[PDB]
Order: sequence, then C-alpha cells, then structure tokens
Amino acid sequence: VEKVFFVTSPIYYVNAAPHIGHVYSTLITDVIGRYHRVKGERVFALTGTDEHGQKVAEAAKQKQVSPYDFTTAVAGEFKKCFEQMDYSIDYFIRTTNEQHKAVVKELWTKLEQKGDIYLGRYEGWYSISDESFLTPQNITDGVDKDGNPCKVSLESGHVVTWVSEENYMFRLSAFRERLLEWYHANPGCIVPEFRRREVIRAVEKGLPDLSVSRARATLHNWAIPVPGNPDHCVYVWLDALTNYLTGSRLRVDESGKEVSLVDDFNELERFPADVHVIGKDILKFHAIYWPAFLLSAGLPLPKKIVAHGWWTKNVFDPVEKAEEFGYDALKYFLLRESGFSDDGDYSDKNMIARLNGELADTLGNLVMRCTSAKINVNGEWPSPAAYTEEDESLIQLIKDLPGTADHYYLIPDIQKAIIAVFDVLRAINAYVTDMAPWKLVKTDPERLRTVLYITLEGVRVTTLLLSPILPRKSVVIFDMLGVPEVHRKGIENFEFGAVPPGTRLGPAVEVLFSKRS
Ligand code: MET
Repeated sequence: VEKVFFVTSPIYYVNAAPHIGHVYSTLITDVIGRYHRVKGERVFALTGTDEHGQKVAEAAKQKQVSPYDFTTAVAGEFKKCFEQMDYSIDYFIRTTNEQHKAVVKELWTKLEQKGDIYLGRYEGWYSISDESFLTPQNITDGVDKDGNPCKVSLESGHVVTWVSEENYMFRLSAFRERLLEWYHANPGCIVPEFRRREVIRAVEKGLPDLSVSRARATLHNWAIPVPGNPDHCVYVWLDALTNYLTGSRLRVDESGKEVSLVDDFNELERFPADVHVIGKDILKFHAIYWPAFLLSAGLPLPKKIVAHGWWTKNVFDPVEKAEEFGYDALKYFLLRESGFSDDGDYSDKNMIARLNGELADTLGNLVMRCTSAKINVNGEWPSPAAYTEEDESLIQLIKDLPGTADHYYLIPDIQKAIIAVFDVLRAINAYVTDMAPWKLVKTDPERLRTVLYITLEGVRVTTLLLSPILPRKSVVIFDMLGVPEVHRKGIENFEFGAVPPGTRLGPAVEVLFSKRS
C-alpha cells in the first residue's frame, strides 16, 4: 500500500511557554519525517497546539487576558520556537481552527449514530492539569502550590478534585475485547515493548466508560459545543486526539496555511498515522481511548505509537544551548543520550564529551583526513585498485549499515540507529590508522587510491544515514566531498559505490565541529 508517510507529535497545551519536553517530542517527529524523505517517500509531518479546556482558560485568567488572545500569543511562541529549532514540519495545527471544530463535530455525530455515546454521570476524581479522569486507586495524599493538605495524582503529582456531573459517556467498556485483539494481532503497534505490556495489562483488568463531555460552566465556555446540546462541551481529549484526523484532511499551501478541508481522508492518503510520537504520560489516551474512538467510527487504526521516556506536560533552555553548542550537535546529543528512559546525563560535561569525542574526533576528524590536501592530493574521488581482506571487511560493514540502520529507524529507535552508524565510523577510523594513508602518498600511490576511496565512500554512506539527525552538517559534509545533489537522497544511494571515481571534491576555506574546554 503506497501512501503518504504520516508522522505526528502530540499537540501541546498552551498554558505555558515552549520548553525542552515539547522540543524533544517534536524533534523525534521531525527526525522520523526526515528519514522517510531521505528514503524517497512522500511524508506529512504534523505538530501543533491544544488550546481548549479548563486548564488553558484558568491560565489565561491568571494572566488577566482573554483565552482567545492568550492561546494565539502562546501558539505564536511555539511556532517561533520550532522555526528556530529548524524542523521540517509540514503543518502546525491549532484546535481553535474552524476546520478542526468541524471534524470534531462530524466524529462526535458518527459516534452518537453508532450508539456509542449516551447520557450518564461521572462521579469521581479528575486532574485538571492532566485533563484526566482517575479512579481512587490512582490518587494519594499530598500538597498544592501553597502547601495546604489535598489529594494528588499518583501518575503526575498534580492536584485532583472530585467532580459530580451529568455527562455524555462513550461506551469504552464495549471495546475491551477488540482492543486486546488489536494489540495481540499487531505486536509492534506500541513501542517500547514494556509500555505495550503496561497497556495490555490495564485493558485486561477492565475498562470503565469514559466521559466525553463536560458542563460548559466548568470549562469556562472555552471548548467546542456538543452538536445538538449547547449546555455541554466536548472533552478536551476527544477534541485533542481528533487533530490527527483533521491534519490528515487538510490541503496546505506552500506557506503552511491550510486552504481546504477534504471530505474523505483517503483523498490525501495520510490517515491513519504511521507513527504517533508521544510522551509516556499520555500513553493511555493514544493506546486505549483513540483506537476505541476509531473502532467506533469505523476508521483505520494507527500503525505505531512510540512513547518516549520524557514527560510532555534548574533551567534547560534548548535555544540557548543550541546557540552555545550548535543546533545539529544539540539534536544529536538529545537523540544519542537517551533511549526509552529518564536515566541519562544532560549536563554540560556530558554534552561536551559527546561533542568532542563523537562529533569532532570520530566524525569530524575523518571528514578532514579524507579531504585534506596532504592525503587527497588530486582533490577527487580516486579509482580503487584491488581490495585486501581487511578492505573487504570494512566494505562489508558499510554495505550492511543501511539495512541495519533502516530497521532501527522503523522501530523506531533513533538511539540505536545513531550507535550503529558510529560503530561503522569507529571502524573506518581504525582502518585509516592501520593503513596510515599520510605515509602512502610517497610509498605506495596505488594503495592510497584504494584506502582513500573506501574512506570517502564510508563517510558518504554514514553521513547519508545521519542526515536526518544532523541535517545542516550533512550538507556541509556532502559539499566538502563534492557529492552531487541527486546522490544525497533515495534508497538507490544507500548502496556502496554510488558516487563514481573522478568526482571532484568541493572547495576548501574551516571547522565542522569545534572542540570545547
Ligand atoms: C492529542 S495529543 C494531546 C497532548 C496534551 N495536550 C499534552 O500536552 O499532554
């Protein structure tokens, strides 16, 4: 099934300013998008803002601004942040958008016509900050912003309150068996695996029905009205989850503005999402509620949900650190340092160790050696002579790398993809040290041709596979190597030997990554 590769980030609450969590989630989305573009596929990458609900309106109230003005301002800060971070996101969605509201109303009506929405009651605990319903087993005692005694969430530590309201209810309990069949039939649908096991255990225990509306006064009228009942508003999470459906149905112009909402999602070939990137804090919403809504509506389910170790909802300003250390270097560090965990060192010391050790010493040094005037005297890609067994061992690593890295990118597991590329870079470095091509200029010119060609080609292939991670630096590297534009993307260029001998190197000026103290 040839379709548009559809990758999403969460849509972020606009109660507060952009921070590292939001930047991190969207970075992962961006990298996955970029890898699939390098591979030659059509890609639609989506990010955005979640603008309705009690928590947004109360934040606007604290600042003494209208919710309309507040959300527009904070949305602008997110947009500016993602422009500065140099992502390649295809559309930035806002839940205040009138086309999004239309889609929410269509979906609501469909669910109602199916008999899956009924009028009932929610009597229980609720976290306003997480916009989440909680059972009594998910609460404990704690303190609020002042220090007085109250109940808090076990998940997040935020304050919980008791709600008693007549509400529209989604019959989530009826979808337990179908959800379990989906999990078992598609064992790669939630990543990483231990988070998949958590979701399955939760659904095995039983599912209550889910309140999908609230009384309008409780949301300070800052929400989408229920179709046919203006006393009620749509639950911010059904509103929010639906952004993925809306985004899949928007025609977007060259400047990034939506120009049209299509009726049928199949027209644009995006839905369902190939990858939903999320933080671990919103797993239940994406792995239980969302597929239940889609099953109810008769819509296709997403292929993968990837849940990272960080939270979504001692300063670490990403734009400040990127100005200090470099944008590509920061992106590299964030993706290299952690897999699916919080355990990981984000200090200036470790940042410098990885910058110096991996980017400067391993990658950078290797790029300078194979392009240097001392070693590469003709300033071109030489034609290789016969290969030794040691040459063939390195060639085999380079040939195997695209297959290996591709599998890791598709999990997706970006940390392992990076590690696999750097294992090959270390092997190329060891080979260059062994062969000592600086001595071979005088002693054995024929042998240097072979050594230099293999080095150039190893640097090209590794750089291609790192281009989703280091998009700006990869362009500089390809320019130094003199790699034509046509050879900078497409699965055809993952093969060893794609750049012919005779190709002239690009002109010299000059540091790729400068080391720090
Ligand atoms: C449909 S993704 C919603 C994410 C949510 N607004 C959050 O910030 O956690």
